[PDB]
Amino acid sequence: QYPVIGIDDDEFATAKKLITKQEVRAVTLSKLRLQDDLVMWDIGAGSASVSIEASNLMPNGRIFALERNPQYLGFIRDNLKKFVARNVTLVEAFAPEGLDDLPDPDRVFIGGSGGMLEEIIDAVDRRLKSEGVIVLNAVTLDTLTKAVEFLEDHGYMVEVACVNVAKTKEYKMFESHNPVYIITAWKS
Amino acid sequence: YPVIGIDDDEFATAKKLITKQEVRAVTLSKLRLQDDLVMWDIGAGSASVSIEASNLMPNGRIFALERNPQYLGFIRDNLKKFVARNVTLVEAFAPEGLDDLPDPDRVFIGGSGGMLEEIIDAVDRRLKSEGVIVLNAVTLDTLTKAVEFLEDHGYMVEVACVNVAKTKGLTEYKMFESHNPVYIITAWKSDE
Amino acid sequence: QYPVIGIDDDEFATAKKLITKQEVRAVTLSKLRLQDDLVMWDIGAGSASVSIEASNLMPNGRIFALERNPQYLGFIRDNLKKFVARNVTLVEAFAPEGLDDLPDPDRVFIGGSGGMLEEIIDAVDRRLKSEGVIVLNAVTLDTLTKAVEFLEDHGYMVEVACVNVAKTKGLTEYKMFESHNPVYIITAWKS
Amino acid sequence: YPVIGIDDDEFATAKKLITKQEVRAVTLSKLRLQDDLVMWDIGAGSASVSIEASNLMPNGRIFALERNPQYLGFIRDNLKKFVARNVTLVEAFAPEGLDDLPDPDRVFIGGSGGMLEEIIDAVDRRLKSEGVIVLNAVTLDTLTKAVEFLEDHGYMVEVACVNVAKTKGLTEYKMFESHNPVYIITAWK
Ligand SMILES: [Cl-]
Ligand SMILES: [Cl-]
Ligand SMILES: [Cl-]
Ligand SMILES: [Cl-]
Repeated sequence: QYPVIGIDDDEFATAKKLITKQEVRAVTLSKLRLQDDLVMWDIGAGSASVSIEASNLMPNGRIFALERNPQYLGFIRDNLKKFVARNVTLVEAFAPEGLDDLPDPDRVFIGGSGGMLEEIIDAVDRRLKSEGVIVLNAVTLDTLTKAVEFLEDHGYMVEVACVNVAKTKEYKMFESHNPVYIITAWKS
Repeated sequence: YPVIGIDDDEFATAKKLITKQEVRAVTLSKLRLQDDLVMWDIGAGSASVSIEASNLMPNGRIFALERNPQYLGFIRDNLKKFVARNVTLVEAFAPEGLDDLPDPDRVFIGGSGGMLEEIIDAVDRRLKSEGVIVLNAVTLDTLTKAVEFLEDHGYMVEVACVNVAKTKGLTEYKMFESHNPVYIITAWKSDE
Repeated sequence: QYPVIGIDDDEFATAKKLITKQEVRAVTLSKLRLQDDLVMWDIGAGSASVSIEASNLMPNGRIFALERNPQYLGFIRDNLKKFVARNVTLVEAFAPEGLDDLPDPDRVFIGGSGGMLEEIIDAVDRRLKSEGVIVLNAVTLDTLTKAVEFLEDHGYMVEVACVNVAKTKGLTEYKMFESHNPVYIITAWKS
Repeated sequence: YPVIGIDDDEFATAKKLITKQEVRAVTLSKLRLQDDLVMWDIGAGSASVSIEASNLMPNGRIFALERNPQYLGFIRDNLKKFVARNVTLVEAFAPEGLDDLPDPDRVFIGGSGGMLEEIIDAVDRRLKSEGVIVLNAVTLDTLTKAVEFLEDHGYMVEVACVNVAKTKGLTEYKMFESHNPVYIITAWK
């Protein structure tokens, strides 16, 4: 038995710095404005933690987890079978390659672009359904800069939320995670 | 409306009362919700936590306790608007009014009304096996005493300080505006 | 009767949202790598709180505070008199106009651009002394973006520090932390 | 070396010990320093706060208390490196060793070493009129207790939680890396 959202980060097969951590994952899910029956793309899925929890939010939605890295693909395989996330389909693809075969998306999360950010945004803009939402998480200045630029260029309203989290595990010292910029884009 | 992430301005609320959207999502995460559970929301305010919790537990039962008459009207209006039928609004000044409720799997404490120790004691007696208590604190006194009382009762306690800054406007002047920090306190028994 | 740095925000003649607030002001001064005998420009001075505290840190240094808003020039004239900042010269100008007549700077603080950010950065770059340091404070994404771009274009090493401050007033424990908006302090220098 | 804002890597220090430069600047700011004052730095660590405070008060008098042998090593190395002649290193564990110091105008508590309550009480009996106490706290326990004990003694307390995240100098991959939060607690009568 796992919670609907808020699965502990340690339960995912992952690498250091790869996982969308629990708290930011929850905010990311929230920004995606999910409802049942939608199609969602998770570009650069990593460990697929965002996909897995989104699948719990949309039991009859369809989630397409895209990842090109062989090590990460192994993580995802192990996770999808641990968490019984049957409405998630793993797709081996270097986005924007592999998107043409996917059904039109209501929701797109961009966890990793692999140097292809502008190309992914353009490809997604052409495919995104009416009332669609794009969410990206960014930890670097260049990705933050360029994502805001490219989304605004396509006429998206854009919100940027910078989320800082510090936690005590005794002696309770607050340890900070690095900041995550959750960028949310839609048509008004 | 989405399952979670309903815009703050869609709720009938007062200034400084609502559990704002980002922090709400983290709070629900920390609550470790699954369907069919019983949840108490003590000091419900606008009941935004109760309402999104109810979306995550369609077959669960949520009990939202609120003492303030102005906030009761907000709740009534919100429950109807968002169709949160599995939330029962309970008019009470907790720990009063907890007795008629079923034992909780999950308790969120959003407001104590000067009754923090008494609420934690009452909740601790009732809390089911593998239960989780979450509290959102914005003052240092609440943060200090909540950690102190929960640790007295043998709970494992995590504190997560969540700082959110967001842009708005439309373009050009995309300035980050900070929310005030919120301390999300999660307590559970390491035993169970 | 006033400290070297950490002068209360209230003691400056100022407008709402104008002042570089105390904590951020302190970090800004720290990033400015101040030592005595230097020339500093403070572009878009506001109330000149940055110029004033820098003046305490460099008593034998020379500071030029540029501002053209007539109201703010009043604030600066008041504040320079109140705090006895004699080594600060008020310059009535909207940068990059009014920079030509100034001595070559070792340090430049850009507190306000008036939409002339690129032109200000270009002007400053041509003039900045060896081992010089530029500091800017950005609150918008657009300023953050363009500043980093324009400074990297001119070949500077650029550090961005995002500073978040949340404070209790006065009851302290019975009293919510109130957050200031984040400030991006951008520090630029040649390696 | 600058008057304030000396790069953290220039001090002899250990992991997690130094008052990092941004927070150090805010701390000096909160200390309300002016020349000719007497300051105590209790649990001085690497003495980075005392050193930069020395620059702010050349004719002031700073007493840096430390008795961890490794940290005393760092301090001696640092004072020699930065020319901070108005800093006296005092080998002691507060509140003992405070009786040998002159009455302070300013007190920074950087490390209490389990003696927080006793330190605040001893400081309170000695602090000069218009004096300022500053403490940097990173645990909830220290935050809680400092605030309680300072208000117990009739101080007006400000707590400023400072979060700093920063990139590096290189253009390639500018990721914001967070320092842990620091609660800078300022107290005055
Ligand atoms: Cl992940
Ligand atoms: Cl609410
Ligand atoms: Cl100013
Ligand atoms: Cl130090």
